[PDB]
Formats: sequence, C-alpha cells, structure tokens
Amino acid sequence: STGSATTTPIDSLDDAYITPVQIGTPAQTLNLDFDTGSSDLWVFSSETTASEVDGQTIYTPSKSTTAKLLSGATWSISYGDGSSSSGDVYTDTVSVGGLTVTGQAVESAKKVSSSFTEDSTIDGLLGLAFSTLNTVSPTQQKTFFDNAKASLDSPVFTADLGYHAPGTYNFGFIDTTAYTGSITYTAVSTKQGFWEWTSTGYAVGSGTFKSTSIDGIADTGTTLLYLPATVVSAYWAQVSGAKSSSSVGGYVFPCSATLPSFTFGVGSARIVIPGDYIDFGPISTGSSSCFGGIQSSAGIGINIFGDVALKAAFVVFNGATTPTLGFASK
Ligand SMILES: N=C(N)N/N=C1\N=C(N)c2ccccc21
Ligand SMILES: N=C(N)N/N=C1\N=C(N)c2ccccc21
Repeated sequence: STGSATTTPIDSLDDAYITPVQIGTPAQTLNLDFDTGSSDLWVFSSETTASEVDGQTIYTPSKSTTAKLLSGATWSISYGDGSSSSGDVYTDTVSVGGLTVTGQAVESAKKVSSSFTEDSTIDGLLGLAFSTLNTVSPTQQKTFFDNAKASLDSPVFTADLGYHAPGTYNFGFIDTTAYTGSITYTAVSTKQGFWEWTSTGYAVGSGTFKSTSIDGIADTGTTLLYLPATVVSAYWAQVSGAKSSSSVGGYVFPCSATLPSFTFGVGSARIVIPGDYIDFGPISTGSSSCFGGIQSSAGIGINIFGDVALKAAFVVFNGATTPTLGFASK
C-alpha cells in the first residue's frame, strides 16, 4: 500500500503545516500537525475541556462505529516549546492520503495548554518519531507509520514541505519526480527516539564551506532551524543590524534586509536554504524588526533541523531495519 497527502501552511509565514487525516467510521476529518519530533497521535475531542477549545474540529469517538476505548490507557506529553496536552485513548481506523491503519491509537485530549487552544487551525498532532517516545501508559502505543510499515510497499515516508505553499507527505514510495539530482542518505541514531543524524558542515551565503559535525534531529514539528551558537552568530554577522534580543527571545534583523542563504552538508552533498526562507516577518505587527529563521540551540540540548531546513529539501524518513535519512535538492 501507499498514501499521499497534501500538507498546507497554517499562515503566511509557514509557522506550521496541517495535513487532513480521516479518523473513524464514518470518517471524521481533522487537520493534524505531522511531527517527526514526537510519537503521539492526539486530537482535540468531545472530551476536551470546553473552555480550551476555540475553533478546532473535534473527534467524537461515540460517533465512530469502529472506535474502541483502550481501557485504562492515558497519555501526557510536554513539548520542548513548553506546550502540553493529556487525556485518554481510543483505537480507531485512521487514514492518511488513502493509506489506512486499523486499530491505531488515537489519543483524545482532556486538557491542552494555551498555545494549542489559541491555534484554531491545528486539530491535533500526528507523531512520526520512533514509537519508543510514545507517552501512552501503561501500554506504549505505536505511531501511524510504525503500524502501517509492514503493509507499505516500502518502509518509508517522505516530507516535501513547501515555502509559502503546500507540499506533500508520501507513505510507502519515493516520488522520483519530486526532487532533482540524487538522494544522499545518512546514518540515523534512534537512541533518543528521534530521526537524529550528523550534518557535515555549513556555509553562509557565498562563503566557503566549513566542515564540522553537527548532530541534530530532522523535526517537521519545529518551525525554525536551531543550531550551535557559533554557527548562528556566523550567519547573523552577515546581516547588517541583526542582533540577539533577550526581550524578543532570539535573533532579529531589520525588515529592510535581504538575507543570505544558508547551506548545510549531508555527507558530501549540500542543501541550500534560500535567504527568503529565513525571514519570519515582523516580530510584532507592523514592526520594523523581523524574526530570524535560524536561532541558537543553546539551552535546548539538541540541534533541530526544523521546517526552515527541511522545506529546502525532499526528505526521506527510511524506516528499514536500519533506519536512515535521505536528502535531495528540489
Ligand atoms: N507547532 C504548533 N502546533 N504550532 N506552532 C505554531 N502555532 C502558531 N500560531 C505559531 C506561530 C509561530 C511559530 C509557531 C507557531
Ligand atoms: N516574540 C515576538 N515578539 N515575536 N516572535 C515572533 N515573531 C515572529 N514573526 C515569529 C515567527 C516565528 C517564531 C516567533 C516569532
């Protein structure tokens, strides 16, 4: 089997992407944030505290003839950004882009934190990291990909995120028309449960490439590119007036600037992030200071190749016996 679904930015800045997912019988379609940095499929639901729902579409398990309570199971997750959610668990039929998994754990939120409530466009998350990070207790549950894997034509999924435009998540096949050149594959460590890999270095704009190992994770659920402070300083030093602002919480730059590109290494290959991809717009409406798309990972404890980086590439999440990541230009 295979599946193919379009993913759409939630706003004009690509702050996140939503992908429609069919849950239950008859289908209830919710728009979920596909997150290769976490491993829970959770949804706003008929059980979510009413004051914490503001425009989201909810899953109602009582209206699904295939829903079954996973008796005794609960979940609770805290994300690196400080947001959180928790609740109980059903199993149900879940389809993405024509690919169907029966018996998928669907984690129904009883509580969500304020940032989830405030995002009326995101009805929940679909985790695509390794199932060892799944939070369901006392019986940990498998991700949608983990459950689908054996049925797929090939044990892979791909992320092809757009810049200020829709893109595609495919399951079970590589669309060789969606990229240029060849795919460079690189080793993955699953020891922390992430798609963790080592970039071979970077360049700023037209500058020379610096060969240096940068361990980090491929995370579709993180908006920005978080890298070591040395790398980030070298980038922003090429932008007149750019500075790290403690009040804003990161690097900002004049909205009048044209940003340089940023290149990262994948083995001997190179992925070029155009400068415009690094512009996240005014820090507050109408401000002449703009928010940078490359930020320091200092304090987070891991480097994160989030959407800013991934959207510059066609990215293969290879879930074969030995998992690997692939990157191609596009
Ligand atoms: N990851 C999410 N589930 N939602 N992320 C966001 N939601 C926003 N409104 C926003 C603005 C700037 C950066 C990220 C986000
Ligand atoms: N803290 C602030 N006053 N503004 N923070 C932002 N402003 C943006 N444009 C943006 C995009 C992505 C992530 C954060 C921000």
